Amino acid sequence: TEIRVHQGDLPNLDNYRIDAVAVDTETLGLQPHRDRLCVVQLSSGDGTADVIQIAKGQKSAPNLVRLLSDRDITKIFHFGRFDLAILAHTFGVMPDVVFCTKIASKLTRTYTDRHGLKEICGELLNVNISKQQQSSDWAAETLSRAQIEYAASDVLYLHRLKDIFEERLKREERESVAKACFQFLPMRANLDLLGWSEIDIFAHS
Amino acid sequence: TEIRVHQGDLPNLDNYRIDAVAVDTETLGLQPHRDRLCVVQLSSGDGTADVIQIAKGQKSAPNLVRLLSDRDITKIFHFGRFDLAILAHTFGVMPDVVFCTKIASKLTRTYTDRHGLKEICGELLNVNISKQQQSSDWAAETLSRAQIEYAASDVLYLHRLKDIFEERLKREERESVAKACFQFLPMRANLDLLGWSEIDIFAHS
Amino acid sequence: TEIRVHQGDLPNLDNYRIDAVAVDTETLGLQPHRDRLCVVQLSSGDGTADVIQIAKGQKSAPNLVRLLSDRDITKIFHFGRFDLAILAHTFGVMPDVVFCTKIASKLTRTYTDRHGLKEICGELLNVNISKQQQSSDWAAETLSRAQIEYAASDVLYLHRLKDIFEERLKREERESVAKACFQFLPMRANLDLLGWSEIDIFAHS
Amino acid sequence: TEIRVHQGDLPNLDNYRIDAVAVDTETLGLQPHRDRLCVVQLSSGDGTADVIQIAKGQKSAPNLVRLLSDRDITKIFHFGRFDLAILAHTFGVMPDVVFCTKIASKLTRTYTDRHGLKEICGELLNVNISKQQQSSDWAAETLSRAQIEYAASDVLYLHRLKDIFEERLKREERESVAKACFQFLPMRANLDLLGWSEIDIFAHS
Amino acid sequence: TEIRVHQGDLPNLDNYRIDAVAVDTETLGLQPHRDRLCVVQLSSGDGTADVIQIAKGQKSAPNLVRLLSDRDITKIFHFGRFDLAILAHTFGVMPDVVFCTKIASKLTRTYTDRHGLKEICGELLNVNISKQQQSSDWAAETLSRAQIEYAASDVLYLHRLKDIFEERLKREERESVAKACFQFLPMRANLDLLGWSEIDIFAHS
Amino acid sequence: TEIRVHQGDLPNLDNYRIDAVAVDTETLGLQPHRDRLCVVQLSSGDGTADVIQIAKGQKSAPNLVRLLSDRDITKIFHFGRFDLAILAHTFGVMPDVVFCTKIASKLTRTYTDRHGLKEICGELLNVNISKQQQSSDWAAETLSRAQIEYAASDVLYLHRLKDIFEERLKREERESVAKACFQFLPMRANLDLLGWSEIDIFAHS
Amino acid sequence: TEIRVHQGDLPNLDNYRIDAVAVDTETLGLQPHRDRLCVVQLSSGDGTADVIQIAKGQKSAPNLVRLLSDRDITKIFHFGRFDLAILAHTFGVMPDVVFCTKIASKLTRTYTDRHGLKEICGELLNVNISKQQQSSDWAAETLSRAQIEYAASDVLYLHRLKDIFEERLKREERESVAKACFQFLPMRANLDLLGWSEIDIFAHS
Amino acid sequence: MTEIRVHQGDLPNLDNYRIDAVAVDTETLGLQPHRDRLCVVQLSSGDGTADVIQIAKGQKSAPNLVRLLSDRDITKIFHFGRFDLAILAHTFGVMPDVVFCTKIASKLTRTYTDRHGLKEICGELLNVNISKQQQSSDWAAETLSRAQIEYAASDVLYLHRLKDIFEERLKREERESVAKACFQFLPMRANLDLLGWSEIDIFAHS
Ligand SMILES: Nc1nc2c(ncn2[C@@H]2O[C@H](COP(=O)(O)O)[C@@H](O)[C@H]2O)c(=O)[nH]1
Ligand SMILES: Nc1nc2c(ncn2[C@@H]2O[C@H](COP(=O)(O)O)[C@@H](O)[C@H]2O)c(=O)[nH]1
Ligand SMILES: Nc1nc2c(ncn2[C@@H]2O[C@H](COP(=O)(O)O)[C@@H](O)[C@H]2O)c(=O)[nH]1
Ligand SMILES: Nc1nc2c(ncn2[C@@H]2O[C@H](COP(=O)(O)O)[C@@H](O)[C@H]2O)c(=O)[nH]1
Ligand SMILES: Nc1nc2c(ncn2[C@@H]2O[C@H](COP(=O)(O)O)[C@@H](O)[C@H]2O)c(=O)[nH]1
Ligand SMILES: Nc1nc2c(ncn2[C@@H]2O[C@H](COP(=O)(O)O)[C@@H](O)[C@H]2O)c(=O)[nH]1
Ligand SMILES: Nc1nc2c(ncn2[C@@H]2O[C@H](COP(=O)(O)O)[C@@H](O)[C@H]2O)c(=O)[nH]1
Ligand SMILES: Nc1nc2c(ncn2[C@@H]2O[C@H](COP(=O)(O)O)[C@@H](O)[C@H]2O)c(=O)[nH]1
Ligand SMILES: Nc1nc2c(ncn2[C@@H]2O[C@H](COP(=O)(O)O)[C@@H](O)[C@H]2O)c(=O)[nH]1
Ligand SMILES: Nc1nc2c(ncn2[C@@H]2O[C@H](COP(=O)(O)O)[C@@H](O)[C@H]2O)c(=O)[nH]1
Ligand SMILES: Nc1nc2c(ncn2[C@@H]2O[C@H](COP(=O)(O)O)[C@@H](O)[C@H]2O)c(=O)[nH]1
Ligand SMILES: Nc1nc2c(ncn2[C@@H]2O[C@H](COP(=O)(O)O)[C@@H](O)[C@H]2O)c(=O)[nH]1
Ligand SMILES: Nc1nc2c(ncn2[C@@H]2O[C@H](COP(=O)(O)O)[C@@H](O)[C@H]2O)c(=O)[nH]1
Ligand SMILES: Nc1nc2c(ncn2[C@@H]2O[C@H](COP(=O)(O)O)[C@@H](O)[C@H]2O)c(=O)[nH]1
Ligand SMILES: Nc1nc2c(ncn2[C@@H]2O[C@H](COP(=O)(O)O)[C@@H](O)[C@H]2O)c(=O)[nH]1
Ligand SMILES: Nc1nc2c(ncn2[C@@H]2O[C@H](COP(=O)(O)O)[C@@H](O)[C@H]2O)c(=O)[nH]1
Ligand SMILES: [Mg+2]
Ligand SMILES: [Mg+2]
Ligand SMILES: [Mg+2]
Ligand SMILES: [Mg+2]
Ligand SMILES: [Mg+2]
Ligand SMILES: [Mg+2]
Ligand SMILES: [Mg+2]
Ligand SMILES: [Mg+2]
Ligand SMILES: [Mg+2]
Ligand SMILES: [Mg+2]
Ligand SMILES: [Mg+2]
Ligand SMILES: [Mg+2]
Ligand SMILES: [Mg+2]
Ligand SMILES: [Mg+2]
Ligand SMILES: [Mg+2]
Ligand SMILES: [Mg+2]
Repeated sequence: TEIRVHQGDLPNLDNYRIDAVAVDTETLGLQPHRDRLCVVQLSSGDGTADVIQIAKGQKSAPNLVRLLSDRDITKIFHFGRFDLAILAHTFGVMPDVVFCTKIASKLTRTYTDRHGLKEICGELLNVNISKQQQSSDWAAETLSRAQIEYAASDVLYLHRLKDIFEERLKREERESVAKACFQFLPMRANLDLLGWSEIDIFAHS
Repeated sequence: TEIRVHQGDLPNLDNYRIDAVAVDTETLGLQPHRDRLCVVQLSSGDGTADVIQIAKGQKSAPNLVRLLSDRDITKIFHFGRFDLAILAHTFGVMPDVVFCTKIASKLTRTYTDRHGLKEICGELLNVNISKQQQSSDWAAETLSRAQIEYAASDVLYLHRLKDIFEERLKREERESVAKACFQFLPMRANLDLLGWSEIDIFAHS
Repeated sequence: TEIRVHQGDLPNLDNYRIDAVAVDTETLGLQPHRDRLCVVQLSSGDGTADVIQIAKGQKSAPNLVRLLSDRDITKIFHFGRFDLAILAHTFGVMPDVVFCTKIASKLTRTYTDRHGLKEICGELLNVNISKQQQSSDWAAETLSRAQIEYAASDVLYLHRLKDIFEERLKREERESVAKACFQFLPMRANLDLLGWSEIDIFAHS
Repeated sequence: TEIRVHQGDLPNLDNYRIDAVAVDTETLGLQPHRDRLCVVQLSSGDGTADVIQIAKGQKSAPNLVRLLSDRDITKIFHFGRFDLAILAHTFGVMPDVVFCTKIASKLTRTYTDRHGLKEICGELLNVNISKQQQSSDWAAETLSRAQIEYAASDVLYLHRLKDIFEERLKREERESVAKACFQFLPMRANLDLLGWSEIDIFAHS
Repeated sequence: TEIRVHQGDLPNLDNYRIDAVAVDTETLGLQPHRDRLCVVQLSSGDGTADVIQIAKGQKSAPNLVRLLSDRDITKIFHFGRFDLAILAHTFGVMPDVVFCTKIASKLTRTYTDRHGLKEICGELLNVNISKQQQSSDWAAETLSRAQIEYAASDVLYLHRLKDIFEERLKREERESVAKACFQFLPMRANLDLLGWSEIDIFAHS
Repeated sequence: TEIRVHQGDLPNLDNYRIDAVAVDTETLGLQPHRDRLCVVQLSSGDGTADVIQIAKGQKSAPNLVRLLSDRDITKIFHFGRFDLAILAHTFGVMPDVVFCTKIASKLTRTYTDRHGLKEICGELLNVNISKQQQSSDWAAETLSRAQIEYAASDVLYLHRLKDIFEERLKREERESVAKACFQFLPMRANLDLLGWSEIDIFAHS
Repeated sequence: TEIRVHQGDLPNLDNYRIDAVAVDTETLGLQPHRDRLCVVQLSSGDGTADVIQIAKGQKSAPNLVRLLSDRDITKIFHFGRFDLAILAHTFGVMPDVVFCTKIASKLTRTYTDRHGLKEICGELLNVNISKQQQSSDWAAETLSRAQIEYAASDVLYLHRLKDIFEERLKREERESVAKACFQFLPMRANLDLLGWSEIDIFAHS
Repeated sequence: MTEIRVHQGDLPNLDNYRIDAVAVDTETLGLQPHRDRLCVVQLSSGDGTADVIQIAKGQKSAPNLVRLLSDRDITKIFHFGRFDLAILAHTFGVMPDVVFCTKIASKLTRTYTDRHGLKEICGELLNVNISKQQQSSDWAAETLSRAQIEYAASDVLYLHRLKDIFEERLKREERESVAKACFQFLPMRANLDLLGWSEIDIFAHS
């Protein structure tokens, strides 16, 4: 599978004149106010990926952010709640047309309690995802080949996953439920940035 | 406190030609598929209330449901997640223009972890709510005077509470956050009815 | 006020030619293999009670046991799971026609999570039960007046509670459910005596 | 080895003129009000199995339901609490002559705390059960061969387990205990459907 | 009423030519290696008490220690596990003829789960113990009158408790059980001093 | 009680030519990145207090900040870990000569596990602190009298508590331990601001 | 490894004219009042073992009990708290001269938290113990070869462990501590049988 | 199978430790210094060799080792030094006050994980596999096994390399002064443990 590695930004959007784009990020951790965005990965669904190294203190990624703000393009994530938070924190733009495979799994894979990307890829696609590079130094000046291949593999399958989940959402008649969850997801990420990351805002207590 | 007690439905909407109505419910418990709607309470905010006794197996309430369907009329609840579920389950209409004082409290009363109606009324209004009649037989053929007064007092204050929360939401610049939460609330209630009542659909796990 | 205090057994069944008898016990604790039966209390529901001091090592009580054996007489308990175990363990007979007000509460008072005898008397009868003497030396040769009145008060109201609960079970169409629970309750008590007291036999784990 | 796959129902009862039938189900999850019945599996104990695909929306399965309601045929389950609830919810008939290998294990295999089907088959029968297909799309129009073999294996051994457990129940003199448990189990499943699925109805609290 | 306050040690043992002496201690906390012994209290059971202030760094108290070493006098404590440890740690002598009212309560008051001194005095003696001064500066040069009265109250009643507990231990035939617990209790206190204070040495894990 | 209420800053330092100043803050909550500083309170120990209302968005307070950075003036706090973080976060200066009565309590009141300000003032000074205004709108344009008196109450006694705690630290020879804890406290507060507020940095895990 | 299997009792004591005997039991579970003694295993330390099948209802085993009652012979167990309980419950004699390798491990292997027999055998002897047969039907009429070898292996090594543990206890100067623990252990087992099996009798609460 | 010098009681001299930083670890009979004695002290200069020092029961002095511990010009490197500092100070009466802890360093830099054990850190940063099998063993044995000795040495052979990497990360994320304050308080943290506060986060609200 072809992986294109970039510094800072995509050089252009030639490969992203499409209706939906798979998005993932790597960071120094789970706390966007502390842990910087280090890598953004994209795939058009054609078996190739773009891996974009983000510099310390980088405030701009023009072509990437054009995709993120384009209401005609659905941004596909796995657990987008996190990626939306770090992307909006880093570049100041909250994507608002999204699809999340973790939310979709929670709404359709009711026969299991494991909604991780690895389990979903294994079941739906007979694809083995390795999480070994997940805990590595994503801020390294030069990413290792293992790191680059891991980062790319997290976006290579989200299109195929979205297609299968859309089928299940239609079959079980939960399309409008999923859509409302995806519509609120960017606000759920904003709530995390604002200080409510540990609070289920809809809970009784 | 004037309290108009009705059987089944409001006689007409003469007292509710208004832009926002306070709504509450009494039931036989917290599980809408098991525990029937017993009472619906309404207030226009003029210090009076309508207490509507709902019969076992009752399927319609035309005037009430017209109110719940009116996009021009904001339905105010305290923890509307529950009331929206039981009203939609009982009469078949999910209100879609709502305001919840519990969500508003969680977004503004950041200096406490107590977001109950009693606490909010004591703090914001120096008004003492008693919960003694909360655990009583709300399916009784004839409600007691104590029950009627308790049921009415849960809607008598929601207009004033909402006015104060709107002030705080404006002060701390959280108006669009609250709006997104209220927009998703009916679907959060629907998710409860559909079987996800114990699941934070947005959580990692 | 009329509390008849007996040593060992009822003198006769003259006061219990009735359809249902309220039963309760006091012990040295919650473990029937260690904690002996100390007192058995009985009421016909007429506002009087019979309090029977059971001696250490007592193996028989023919009149009481005739009541417990009599299929035409329903034995009413609050949380009979306990009283059935210690009665069967002490006298060798397991009553098989029973009504439990705690199980009835759990099947009807779905609007609360408190199903203790004190809360139920307070809510259903506006009758105030004290538990101050519950923790006392029930094996003392001479029971105190406080002890005797406490023991009597635990049976004086079970008829009235059963009457209200049977209406509720009829209103919510759960009579057959309650009956099955009461039918298994003697076996749930045997399960406790046999060594499964800490196991919900129907749980997945 | 020999698995007969059917759409909708058994074609007739020619293979089930027997004293006891092994039964199992596959579903979209553990909540019958949300998660539909997808497969019912049957075995006469002769080392063959019938695997019946249940359509979305299917309200009748007349031959299967004849078996389920025939009081002269014991239905054998592993953790029948679940299967009874989904079968009664789907087709409206609660089987009432049952044997549950999980309850029987909890009454006899007191030397272990593991009462799952895989653990019981390994110990009692030296049969290796794989649970890999347990979390799969049981609503798929075409079940995979691995799904079909998994579903069949859950009923192929229940007669042999029952025979062994009956020997242990007799040896430890717990036959009447188990019988009472099996007699209540259909009402325990009914309690689950009615809204008490999280409540041990016999517990103190 | 009569409380004799001493610096360092009793002047003599003239008041303690008796079969049993009540003993208690006050400290700066629960960790004997950090928190010094501040006060030792004694009573003969005649309704008077001796309150002995222990100085920082004090290593001997010959009269007190002669009492504690005397095999012919039973030392009565409430929860002697603690007192034994700080006494042995401070003066180098571990008493080995003891009675503990907390252990005795746990072997006899099986009808409650509260085995604190206040609860036991309330139930068995109708005596009100206040623990208000328990958290106070016990190392103060001058103990307050409330501290002095509190420290004495902790030994004034132990003989009367021991007498009641010995009757219960006899009635329930647990005298040899209790004797074995008391015999091990000095070694349990030693175990705490040696570093096993958080470990139940007899537990499986 | 003379309470001087100010907008924005002290008008001058004429009352704070002293070696130690008592400091406290009120906020909209416990998260300094979300919850703004609303009130700063100061006392010289003379039984009077200054209560300074801090405006939304206020970036400087030159007289208050002069005291905070003055290395010759010890800043006394109760649980200064919090106040230090919100003061540094708001005005940009981390005080580094501090005394915390909560840390001092944990190092000296080893005979209790309650180290809150209310409990400490009760025990050490016989002063009753009310917490009723703690959960109130500290951002209000006009503070109520009850709010103002509460805010002043949290600084009026800190000098007296520090004097007592210093006596105890000397008595138990923990002065250098206390000093090292106070020296690290500003870095502990910084760690909180940087994103480690939920982490004990010195724990094994 | 020679393993002598017997029905009911040792035929004679010819192999046990020794100072110390290794003892273990197998049962139907961990609750002596419910789960019967099925097997008793003995070793003299010579690398051979005796495995004694205990029949259901068996009330005597004279030669075995002679060994258990003999104060000149130390009975070695691993976690004898359990074996002492079930032996005394079954044959009515509590062994009173014992050594427990789990208590010894807890007093000497302070560099670990794993005190199970497998861990101890592997570390101290480089001997691999398998627990695969631990959960099997020990009441089976004919024990499997695997069961017989498992049962023997639990006593084959206890002499060698005791010798090492005694060396550690001497080295760390804990011999009198261990001896007091061993002296109390039969009463600890008695406490279990009498109803205190879930209670640390020496705990504060 | 590296060069491991085994000594009884103390280093014979300081010839191998005229350096600015020394890697330090200990083995004991357990985690409670008042009960569980110091049994082994291990040292490395970072050159791929280690000294393993058996401490006798009751041993009160270790002059050469303690000279290193109190030398303010030498940084003592530990993994989770909170523990080693407590047992060393309890045994020989000197608390080292110039230290670097790789566990604190990991908690301040490897924010992308929740696993800060030495085995994980060595695997990730150095592709070095550490075995913990000998951790639970009789460290007070008169003669240590070969496996024990190699385990003890391996716990110090890599700390210099870890410290170098962590110092780069601390610089990169601008947390050097944060780390320095943590290391300066760590000896007092270990002292608090000895004094009776081992179970208490002294900076917590409750
Ligand atoms: N602290 C912590 N961070 C994680 C964990 N899992 C992932 N991360 C962080 O969050 C990012 C998520 O990336 P992904 O999981 O898509 O590889 C990682 O680059 C890593 O920095 C975890 O379990 N703990
Ligand atoms: N917010 C949050 N993220 C987690 C948690 N556990 C794992 N993660 C991270 O969230 C991402 C998605 O996890 P997955 O859904 O693939 O298990 C991964 O980077 C994973 O390491 C958690 O408990 N909370
Ligand atoms: N089971 C249960 N039901 C409650 C509880 N609190 C409130 N409810 C139910 O919720 C309904 C509405 O609550 P309310 O508006 O009275 O606060 C009540 O009529 C009552 O049936 C509770 O704590 N437990
Ligand atoms: N869903 C849910 N409702 C609760 C819970 N606890 C209390 N309630 C009910 O929810 C309603 C609102 O609670 P409040 O916010 O007034 O405390 C009341 O009827 C209260 O009894 C809970 O844990 N879950
Ligand atoms: N240990 C313990 N025993 C109790 C408790 N409550 C009741 N008991 C025991 O169980 C008996 C039940 O009697 P009742 O609750 O009807 O008064 C009492 O006589 C007493 O011996 C309890 O909370 N703890
Ligand atoms: N079996 C059992 N009984 C309890 C428990 N807690 C309290 N009890 C006792 O059970 C009896 C019934 O309590 P009630 O139903 O009146 O709350 C009382 O004696 C009470 O003290 C418990 O957790 N388990
Ligand atoms: N959510 C969830 N569903 C399960 C789990 N295990 C089994 N199921 C559901 O229960 C059905 C029956 O389980 P089975 O008989 O295959 O063990 C399965 O088809 C599946 O839908 C589980 O762990 N979680
Ligand atoms: N109700 C319930 N079902 C469970 C739970 N855990 C597993 N199950 C499912 O229930 C079924 C019982 O199978 P077992 O675990 O007894 O072999 C399986 O489908 C299993 O996955 C649980 O905690 N509760
Ligand atoms: N840390 C702490 N120490 C206590 C507590 N209760 C009692 N103590 C200490 O233990 C000593 C025992 O005294 P007594 O409880 O007999 O008055 C007291 O002097 C006090 O130092 C407690 O709850 N926490
Ligand atoms: N170990 C321990 N001792 C306590 C605790 N609380 C009080 N104590 C001590 O135990 C004795 C009596 O406690 P009581 O049984 O009255 O609660 C007193 O010496 C008291 O200081 C505790 O939580 N743990
Ligand atoms: N969320 C929350 N905030 C608190 C709590 N206690 C105090 N605060 C906040 O912390 C500030 C500290 O004020 P103080 O505790 O000194 O009165 C308060 O003004 C309030 O905003 C609490 O328990 N929960
Ligand atoms: N950081 C933190 N502060 C708390 C917590 N609980 C209460 N507080 C607040 O911290 C302040 C000091 O608490 P105090 O020591 O006076 O109890 C008060 O404002 C109190 O409400 C907590 O769990 N964590
Ligand atoms: N219920 C249960 N029983 C056990 C367990 N482990 C051992 N047993 C029982 O305890 C007896 C003695 O254990 P063993 O000496 O073989 O380790 C066994 O024969 C078995 O009946 C367990 O984990 N759970
Ligand atoms: N009483 C008790 N026994 C246990 C527990 N866990 C395991 N056992 C059983 O106790 C015996 C000794 O366990 P070991 O010390 O070898 O781990 C084994 O038969 C084991 O299965 C437990 O938590 N409590
Ligand atoms: N009790 C206990 N002690 C440990 C544990 N891990 C390490 N130790 C002790 O701590 C010492 C130092 O650990 P090391 O530096 O070998 O990792 C060991 O020699 C051992 O005594 C543990 O998990 N539990
Ligand atoms: N204080 C403490 N030490 C531990 C704990 N768990 C493991 N240790 C020991 O602390 C040392 C460091 O562990 P590591 O950081 O390498 O996981 C090892 O000797 C390890 O065995 C714990 O929970 N607390
Ligand atoms: Mg990701
Ligand atoms: Mg990724
Ligand atoms: Mg309501
Ligand atoms: Mg209401
Ligand atoms: Mg009762
Ligand atoms: Mg009673
Ligand atoms: Mg199944
Ligand atoms: Mg199945
Ligand atoms: Mg005391
Ligand atoms: Mg005292
Ligand atoms: Mg404050
Ligand atoms: Mg304050
Ligand atoms: Mg064993
Ligand atoms: Mg064994
Ligand atoms: Mg170490
Ligand atoms: Mg080591």
